[PDB]
Amino acid sequence: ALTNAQILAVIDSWEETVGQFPVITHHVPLGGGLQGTLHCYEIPLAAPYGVGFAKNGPTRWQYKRTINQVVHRWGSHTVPFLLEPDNINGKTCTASHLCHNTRCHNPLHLCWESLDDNKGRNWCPGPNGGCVHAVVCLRQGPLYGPGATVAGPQQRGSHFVV
Amino acid sequence: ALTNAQILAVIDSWEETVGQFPVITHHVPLGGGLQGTLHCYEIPLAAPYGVGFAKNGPTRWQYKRTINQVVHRWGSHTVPFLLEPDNINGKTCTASHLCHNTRCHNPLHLCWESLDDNKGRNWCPGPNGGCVHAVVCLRQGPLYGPGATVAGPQQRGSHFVV
DNA sequence: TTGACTCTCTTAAGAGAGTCA
DNA sequence: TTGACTCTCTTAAGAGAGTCA
Ligand SMILES: [Mg+2]
Ligand SMILES: [Mg+2]
Ligand SMILES: [Zn+2]
Ligand SMILES: [Zn+2]
Ligand SMILES: [Zn+2]
Ligand SMILES: [Zn+2]
Repeated sequence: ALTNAQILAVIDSWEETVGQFPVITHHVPLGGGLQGTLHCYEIPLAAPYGVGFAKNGPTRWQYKRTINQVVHRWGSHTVPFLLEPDNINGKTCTASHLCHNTRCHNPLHLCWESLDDNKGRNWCPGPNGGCVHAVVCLRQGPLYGPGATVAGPQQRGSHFVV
Repeated sequence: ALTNAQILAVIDSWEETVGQFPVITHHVPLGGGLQGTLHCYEIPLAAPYGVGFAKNGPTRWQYKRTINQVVHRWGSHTVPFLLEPDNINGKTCTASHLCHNTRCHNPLHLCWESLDDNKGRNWCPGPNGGCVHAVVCLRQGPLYGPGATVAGPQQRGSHFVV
């Protein structure tokens, strides 16, 4: 098995490579009518992506390193968390984009949490709008707001009570 | 079926049948430390479910009627909305449980909205905790809260900024 | 050892359609 | 005509693994 030192070396090589990705400045809602700035380190749209990186899906990538003749591969956003527990409350941990920018690989924009916690950030009011996430959101979720509901609750007769 | 009269007759038959489902009282968090009460009309756990109803999945049902000598079938929660647009901004409209109780078929607990709007209600703070849904939530979402994040954003080196 | 592709899978909110009796 | 089953699919947040040179 890879040793702690070998895992640290994987994380360090990943950081070195991602740190050279184009850094894109994005202005983002924080909640409470305030605007902030996030700096995303974006993997390229097409090959080559960077040493060790390859695309396995439209917005999915993997990082690969060969150590002592054995090929090891990880989801491209999971690398910062290789020294962390991989499950919690019986749920698999997932890499969760605090910046909501799938191509971004900035580890300061990622956290490691259940898929439900991950998804829920899409609707968070944001760090200046009432976020209650213990690991705080960096921005208001892109789907926060009144929504676009086409039809609300309704009955034609009198068979029901709320 | 095709005619407005036929569609109204389908909605009316559905309401009459669902109106005879057992009414189960559920006390629910509203947000803001307040509690409310919902009356869910719950489809049975096993056959028979009611005239026109059959289970297509562990928590999935369909309603069917024979009109013009042909079988017409719908997802069991979609029937209240047969006269509504079936899409919004190019996204499919879905039946969305305001009570977060799949077996419930009370139309006073359903709305018709995109899957994203639907999902997002799982994390809403609720009608007394800051819900901003234009079609208001009936309760705080079951997944609202601080989450259980295992690891937050972090870097080993000095290549990244927020 | 490395790059650039290929494929299918998970989850939990939701769907459509076919086989028998 | 009605009932009770069977199967696979959609979405958008996420995954693992194979092939070839
Ligand atoms: Mg996410
Ligand atoms: Mg729902
Ligand atoms: Zn980012
Ligand atoms: Zn948050
Ligand atoms: Zn209900
Ligand atoms: Zn709400």
